[PDB]
Amino acid sequence: ASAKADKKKAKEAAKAAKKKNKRAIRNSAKEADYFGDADKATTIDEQVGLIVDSLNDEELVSTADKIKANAAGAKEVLKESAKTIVDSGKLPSSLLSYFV
RNA sequence: GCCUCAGGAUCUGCUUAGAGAAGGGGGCAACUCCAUCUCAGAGCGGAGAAUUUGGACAAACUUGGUCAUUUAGAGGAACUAAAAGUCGUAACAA
Repeated sequence: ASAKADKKKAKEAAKAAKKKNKRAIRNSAKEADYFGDADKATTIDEQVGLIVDSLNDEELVSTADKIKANAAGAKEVLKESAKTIVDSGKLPSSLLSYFV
């Protein structure tokens, strides 16, 4: 019916908020640059992949607000969130040894 | 009972196959991919009990027939038997 397509519209709208946080935090290693570590840029990208895939969407939008609060200084937000995720015990510090 | 003609309860796999949507991904108006619970619907199948066509092997039973060996029998004709039964004295002596 039309109702199922309207629900599909609602669900893709809801999914739109989820995707762009995780990909904007992908890009924020590039707009804030790799902090002198483009040699381990791939390591930075996989580690922040673990960061965004270990968290929830409310601290995704909180960290998004924090990284548009400082566009060239997102590394403090990344290391802070790394400290929170290793304090949570969900994720190991050896995997995120660069920011922790 | 065995071998074959069938038979198909039942069970399983593969390819899709269309749909609901879970859920994620990428261009971010589009669109595409990847998973999932479900089933229409299609073949490709494979194993497959009960039952069943025909064949041969054929126990056992019935029917006679036949062989072999025992066995009943009124009655009959025996033969033998046994210290003195009766009739005659055929034979040994020409």
